[PDB]
Amino acid sequence: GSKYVDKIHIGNYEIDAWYFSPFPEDYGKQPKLWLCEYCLKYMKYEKSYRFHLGQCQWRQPPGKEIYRKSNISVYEVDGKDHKIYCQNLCLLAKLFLDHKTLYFDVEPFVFYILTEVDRQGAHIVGYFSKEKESPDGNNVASILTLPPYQRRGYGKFLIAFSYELSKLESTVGSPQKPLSDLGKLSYRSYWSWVLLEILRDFGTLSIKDLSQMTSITQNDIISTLQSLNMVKYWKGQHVICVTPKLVEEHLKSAQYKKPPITVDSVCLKWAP
Ligand SMILES: [Cl-]
Ligand SMILES: [Cl-]
Ligand code: NA
Ligand code: NA
Ligand SMILES: [Zn+2]
Repeated sequence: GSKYVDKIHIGNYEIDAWYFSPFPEDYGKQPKLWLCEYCLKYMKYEKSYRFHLGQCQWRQPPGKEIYRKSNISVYEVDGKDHKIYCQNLCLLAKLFLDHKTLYFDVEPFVFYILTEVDRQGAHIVGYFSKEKESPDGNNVASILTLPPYQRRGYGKFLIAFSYELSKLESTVGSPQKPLSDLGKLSYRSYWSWVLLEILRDFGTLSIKDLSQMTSITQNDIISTLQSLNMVKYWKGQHVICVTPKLVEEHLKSAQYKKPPITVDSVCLKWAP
């Protein structure tokens, strides 16, 4: 019986762990792990953390700042160019994801770090990772908002951002399964809101059209429309069955209302 990491201190926050994460044994044995909020170095003792805070020069994530809108910034970090950082980030994320798979061999991934910026620097709020090439068309590998930031719109921002990447690449995608319970709700909310706003405005459109407009897969569009009861089935084909008033009725609900923070595509500066 060797103790696991059960508590971290990061920035001004203390956060209890939700799941096993494979930090080295000597690190799990300690009462609390201490993480630099910028370089994500993990440390055993308050004294080595205090020393690091006074020495570390990083005040943002590494990689490229590919989105900036007011005090929200997203940083793109290649797992091959910044392997230790990405390894730390994965260890941190495994404390709050049950089924996240890889931690150490991060070269196949790009990581998108969501930050909230103030005078002291750019503070990590959440992330998603993404396979550089995905056979099964997963535009998200793992995705996480850190607990003290959850249920405030940051998770839907991440989801939206991942689809804006997909729209840029002219592809559709879907997050890797399994999702967390919070993950399923956040995706169902985002999918529903995106589709309802399109159907509210819009010439008529097919399932394949909505897929082309949103980068949401047809299967994810279909299952969203079924849960909203806005699709008919006619001899093996799903057909959109939109009553223009029930669309409005759905948009006044809390589960499918607009997310408070939205990705302004103009502020996204990206390319292959
Ligand atoms: Cl907590
Ligand atoms: Cl959210
Ligand atoms: Na933070
Ligand atoms: Na989007
Ligand atoms: Zn540091």
